[PDB]
Amino acid sequence: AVYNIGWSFNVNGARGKSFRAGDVLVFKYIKGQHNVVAVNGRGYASCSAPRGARTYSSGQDRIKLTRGQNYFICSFPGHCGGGMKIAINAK
Ligand SMILES: [Cu+]
Repeated sequence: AVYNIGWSFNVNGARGKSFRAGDVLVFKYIKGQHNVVAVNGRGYASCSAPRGARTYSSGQDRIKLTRGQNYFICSFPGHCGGGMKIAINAK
């Protein structure tokens, strides 16, 4: 399935909803104001992207979920600490 995510300080579209491996998340926001970095668990916990992490910056980034945990954060200064981070469990 394909789901739109409201990528902002107050992230919407992920809370209390069920996801499955293979689903496509579409991060929507204004290009240049944020980014989407796919990180690992430790990177998610400390709001810091690990070396080589993949960045998406188009404002309408299509990312497929892999089975298990999928972590994403915005890496601009103050944004992750401001709540721009999500952990999705794709069953
Ligand atoms: Cu951001």
